[PDB]
Amino acid sequence: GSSGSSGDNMEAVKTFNSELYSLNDYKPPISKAKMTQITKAAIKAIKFYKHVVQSVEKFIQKCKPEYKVPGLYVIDSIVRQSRHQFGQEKDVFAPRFSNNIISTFQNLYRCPGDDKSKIVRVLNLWQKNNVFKSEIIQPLLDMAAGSGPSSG
Repeated sequence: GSSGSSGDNMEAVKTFNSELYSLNDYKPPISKAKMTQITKAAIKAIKFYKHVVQSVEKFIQKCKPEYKVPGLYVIDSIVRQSRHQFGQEKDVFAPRFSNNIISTFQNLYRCPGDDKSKIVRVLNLWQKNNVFKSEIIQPLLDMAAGSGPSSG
Protein backbone atom coordinates (compact mmCIF):
# COMPACT_ATOMS: atom_id res chain seq x y z
CA GLY A 1 0.00 0.00 0.00
CA SER A 2 0.88 3.69 0.04
CA SER A 3 3.82 4.89 2.13
CA GLY A 4 5.50 8.19 2.94
CA SER A 5 6.28 10.85 5.54
CA SER A 6 5.92 14.61 5.96
CA GLY A 7 9.42 15.27 7.28
CA ASP A 8 10.44 15.96 10.87
CA ASN A 9 11.38 18.91 13.08
CA MET A 10 14.17 20.91 11.44
CA GLU A 11 14.24 18.57 8.44
CA ALA A 12 16.04 21.10 6.25
CA VAL A 13 18.95 21.20 8.69
CA LYS A 14 19.49 17.46 9.16
CA THR A 15 19.70 17.32 5.37
CA PHE A 16 22.46 19.94 5.20
CA ASN A 17 24.20 18.37 8.20
CA SER A 18 24.84 15.43 5.87
CA GLU A 19 26.08 17.36 2.84
CA LEU A 20 28.32 19.57 4.98
CA TYR A 21 30.21 16.68 6.55
CA SER A 22 29.62 14.49 3.49
CA LEU A 23 32.67 16.30 2.11
CA ASN A 24 34.70 13.62 3.89
CA ASP A 25 33.52 11.15 1.25
CA TYR A 26 35.29 13.27 -1.36
CA LYS A 27 38.91 14.41 -1.20
CA PRO A 28 40.03 17.95 -2.15
CA PRO A 29 39.42 19.26 -4.56
CA ILE A 30 35.69 18.69 -4.11
CA SER A 31 33.56 17.73 -7.12
CA LYS A 32 32.15 21.00 -8.45
CA ALA A 33 28.77 19.28 -8.35
CA LYS A 34 29.28 18.38 -4.69
CA MET A 35 29.87 21.94 -3.48
CA THR A 36 26.41 22.58 -4.93
CA GLN A 37 24.74 19.60 -3.26
CA ILE A 38 25.60 21.29 0.03
CA THR A 39 24.43 24.79 -0.86
CA LYS A 40 21.07 23.43 -2.00
CA ALA A 41 20.67 21.98 1.50
CA ALA A 42 21.82 25.11 3.32
CA ILE A 43 19.81 27.68 1.37
CA LYS A 44 16.86 25.34 1.91
CA ALA A 45 17.40 25.19 5.68
CA ILE A 46 17.67 28.98 5.77
CA LYS A 47 14.71 29.07 8.15
CA PHE A 48 16.87 27.11 10.60
CA TYR A 49 20.21 28.25 9.17
CA LYS A 50 20.99 28.92 12.84
CA HIS A 51 22.18 25.31 12.93
CA VAL A 52 23.80 25.17 9.49
CA VAL A 53 26.21 28.07 10.00
CA GLN A 54 27.35 26.49 13.27
CA SER A 55 27.93 23.08 11.70
CA VAL A 56 29.85 24.81 8.91
CA GLU A 57 32.16 26.27 11.56
CA LYS A 58 32.48 23.02 13.53
CA PHE A 59 32.98 20.57 10.67
CA ILE A 60 35.92 22.81 9.77
CA GLN A 61 37.58 22.20 13.14
CA LYS A 62 36.68 18.50 13.13
CA CYS A 63 37.76 17.90 9.53
CA LYS A 64 41.40 17.32 8.61
CA PRO A 65 44.11 19.92 7.87
CA GLU A 66 43.47 19.02 4.23
CA TYR A 67 39.75 19.79 4.41
CA LYS A 68 40.56 23.35 5.47
CA VAL A 69 40.05 24.68 1.94
CA PRO A 70 36.70 22.99 1.19
CA GLY A 71 34.92 24.46 4.19
CA LEU A 72 35.67 28.01 3.10
CA TYR A 73 34.09 27.25 -0.28
CA VAL A 74 30.98 25.83 1.39
CA ILE A 75 30.49 29.15 3.17
CA ASP A 76 30.99 31.18 -0.01
CA SER A 77 28.76 29.02 -2.21
CA ILE A 78 26.08 29.50 0.45
CA VAL A 79 26.39 33.20 1.30
CA ARG A 80 26.54 33.86 -2.45
CA GLN A 81 23.22 32.11 -3.06
CA SER A 82 21.28 33.30 0.00
CA ARG A 83 22.65 36.79 -0.62
CA HIS A 84 21.12 36.58 -4.10
CA GLN A 85 18.07 34.32 -3.84
CA PHE A 86 16.83 36.12 -0.72
CA GLY A 87 19.08 39.14 -1.11
CA GLN A 88 22.00 40.81 0.65
CA GLU A 89 19.85 42.58 3.24
CA LYS A 90 17.93 39.32 3.66
CA ASP A 91 20.96 37.02 3.72
CA VAL A 92 21.53 35.27 7.04
CA PHE A 93 24.79 33.39 6.48
CA ALA A 94 26.67 36.53 5.44
CA PRO A 95 25.93 38.60 8.58
CA ARG A 96 25.96 35.44 10.70
CA PHE A 97 29.34 34.18 9.48
CA SER A 98 30.88 37.64 9.84
CA ASN A 99 30.23 37.28 13.57
CA ASN A 100 32.96 34.72 14.24
CA ILE A 101 34.21 34.61 10.65
CA ILE A 102 37.67 35.00 12.17
CA SER A 103 37.46 31.93 14.41
CA THR A 104 36.07 30.08 11.39
CA PHE A 105 38.94 31.05 9.09
CA GLN A 106 41.52 30.41 11.81
CA ASN A 107 40.63 26.71 11.64
CA LEU A 108 41.01 26.91 7.86
CA TYR A 109 44.32 28.79 7.89
CA ARG A 110 45.75 25.91 9.92
CA CYS A 111 46.45 24.06 6.67
CA PRO A 112 50.11 23.30 5.85
CA GLY A 113 50.03 26.60 3.98
CA ASP A 114 50.10 25.26 0.43
CA ASP A 115 46.31 25.41 0.61
CA LYS A 116 46.01 28.96 1.95
CA SER A 117 45.89 30.21 -1.64
CA LYS A 118 42.49 28.56 -1.99
CA ILE A 119 41.43 30.41 1.16
CA VAL A 120 42.86 33.81 0.26
CA ARG A 121 41.36 33.59 -3.23
CA VAL A 122 37.85 33.53 -1.75
CA LEU A 123 38.40 36.75 0.19
CA ASN A 124 39.41 38.56 -3.00
CA LEU A 125 36.16 37.42 -4.63
CA TRP A 126 34.01 38.31 -1.62
CA GLN A 127 35.26 41.89 -1.40
CA LYS A 128 34.56 42.11 -5.13
CA ASN A 129 31.07 40.60 -5.21
CA ASN A 130 30.40 42.71 -2.12
CA VAL A 131 29.75 39.58 -0.07
CA PHE A 132 31.57 41.00 2.95
CA LYS A 133 32.76 44.43 4.09
CA SER A 134 36.43 45.33 3.62
CA GLU A 135 36.55 45.94 7.37
CA ILE A 136 35.86 42.22 7.80
CA ILE A 137 37.89 40.78 4.94
CA GLN A 138 40.82 43.17 5.38
CA PRO A 139 41.95 41.12 8.41
CA LEU A 140 40.93 37.78 6.90
CA LEU A 141 43.38 38.53 4.08
CA ASP A 142 46.24 38.87 6.56
CA MET A 143 45.36 35.92 8.80
CA ALA A 144 46.50 33.83 5.84
CA ALA A 145 49.90 35.53 5.63
CA GLY A 146 50.38 35.20 9.38
CA SER A 147 52.24 38.25 10.65
CA GLY A 148 53.49 38.87 7.12
CA PRO A 149 54.59 36.57 4.28
CA SER A 150 57.20 33.90 5.00
CA SER A 151 60.44 35.54 3.87
CA GLY A 152 63.56 33.40 4.00
